[PDB]
Amino acid sequence: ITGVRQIELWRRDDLQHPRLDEVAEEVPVALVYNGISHVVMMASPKDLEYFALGFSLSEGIIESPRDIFGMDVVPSCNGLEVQIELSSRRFMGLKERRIGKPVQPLPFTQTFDLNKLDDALRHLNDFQPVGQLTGCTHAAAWMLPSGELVGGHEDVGRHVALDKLLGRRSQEGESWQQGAVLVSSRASYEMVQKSAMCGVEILFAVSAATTLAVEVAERCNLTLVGFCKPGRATVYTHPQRLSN
Amino acid sequence: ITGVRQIELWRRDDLQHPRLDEVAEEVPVALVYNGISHVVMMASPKDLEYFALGFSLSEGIIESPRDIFGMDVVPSCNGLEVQIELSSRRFMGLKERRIGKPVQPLPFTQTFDLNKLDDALRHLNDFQPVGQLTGCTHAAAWMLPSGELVGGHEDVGRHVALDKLLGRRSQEGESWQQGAVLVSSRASYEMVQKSAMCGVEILFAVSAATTLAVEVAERCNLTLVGFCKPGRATVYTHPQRLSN
Ligand SMILES: Nc1nc2c(ncn2[C@@H]2O[C@H](COP(=O)(O)OP(=O)(O)O)[C@@H](O)[C@H]2O)c(=O)[nH]1
Ligand SMILES: Nc1nc2c(ncn2[C@@H]2O[C@H](COP(=O)(O)OP(=O)(O)O)[C@@H](O)[C@H]2O)c(=O)[nH]1
Repeated sequence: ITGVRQIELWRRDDLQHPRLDEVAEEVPVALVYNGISHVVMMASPKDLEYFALGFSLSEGIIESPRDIFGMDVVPSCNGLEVQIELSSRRFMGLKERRIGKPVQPLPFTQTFDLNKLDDALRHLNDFQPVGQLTGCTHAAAWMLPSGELVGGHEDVGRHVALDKLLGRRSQEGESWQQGAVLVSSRASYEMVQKSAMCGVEILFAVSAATTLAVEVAERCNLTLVGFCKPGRATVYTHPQRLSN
Repeated sequence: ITGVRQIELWRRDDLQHPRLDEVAEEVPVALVYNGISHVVMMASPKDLEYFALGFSLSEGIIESPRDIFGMDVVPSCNGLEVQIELSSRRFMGLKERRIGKPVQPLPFTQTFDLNKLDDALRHLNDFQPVGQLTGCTHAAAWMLPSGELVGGHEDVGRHVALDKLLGRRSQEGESWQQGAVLVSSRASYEMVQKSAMCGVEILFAVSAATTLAVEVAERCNLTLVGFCKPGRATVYTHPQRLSN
């Protein structure tokens, strides 16, 4: 199963007999826009096309996925590269800025009944096969106003995991939209910045948030909920969008 | 209390009456070597001198803390900068490489009785005042062969937290050394790379590790233990150094 490796190790009790357990892969991945290596991110070695797409929108390197005319995932020395053919307009924009594109306040369009949230919380797992085996993954899911988790993606690192989902949803155009993002991690200012960039109005994080995170969500008109556990949830910003 | 902010929010049950809770600060900090901004890292707004030092050794920007002739922490727009005066030799080395210094296999010098570990596990908390209040911190502690936690530092992000401890220990010269590092997080390849750089032979991580992490620890002769919880611990590499 992709992302997982069977490794030899020792339990604290038996330093003389090695055992096997599954460990999660963490390959370095490089996003290469028109030959220029923009970033190397450690990632689970799957859903890289989605990651590449997601990351492009997230960081505001593109406005549309139509801004990309090619994507090939290639092996390298360290690990993997996603070779991305990019609009001259957007490439120059990236060269120039040398992310930081502007965020821009969100509209109020989305609603969410917090009663539908618990069920979604119990199903985040369904998108972490390696997390399940391994304990080393985070996931990011898209949840419709219904509460239904339409799809989701895991990763060794929470941001890459979010980027992948953002990429996913970027490709499910229309039928998705609406809804919210569910994330297994803590919510960091960059996570909310990315979400907002991609038109996400509500973000549910399973753990804590930072001062800066909530401050950013205020100026973005993004609705930030943290400590989302079955029976709990704490909203830091723009509660206007949620019901009981 | 530094690092903490009292913020207004809403519990899932009461979207009409705001309450207060403590949230953790996440200021952007820039490490500025001789006027050149090398990195911006999000961090808890304390122990920045230690962070700056730690990070320098970690990344191999310096060999000794004697390589630094000045450190001033200054406020800015985003947040904070640590202005670092650096050896011409080491500065040029950093300019040139434009981390990646060589790691170099560790010697076998350290031992640890896993029986002394549980107690240390119960005391990691003692180094997260904001973690305690907030749930948003990670910590990195130095544990002597004794099992005694001599000191420790928390942060919003695990790496910065480790860097801070590495900085700390870099300043406790001699009396520390020996021992091991205890970390509240998952162990990532960069965490082990940093530790090794600073002469740490044993690393205890409270959570999972990645394929790459353990692979790196093999070539570094670093002893990597993960899933360290009271009564548990799982060693991925060089068990030679530990007893039962
Ligand atoms: N393969 C494997 N998985 C583990 C082991 N120990 C724990 N896990 C899984 O990984 C997760 C550990 O995450 P942890 O650091 O304990 O955070 P926590 O789950 O919130 O306590 C757990 O949810 C377990 O399902 C282990 O020894 N091997
Ligand atoms: N200030 C504050 N702290 C919390 C709240 N909920 C949980 N915490 C603390 O933050 C931690 C939450 O981390 P969590 O994401 O649940 O990981 P876990 O502790 O392994 O389950 C807990 O250890 C709590 O001590 C809250 O609503 N407010």
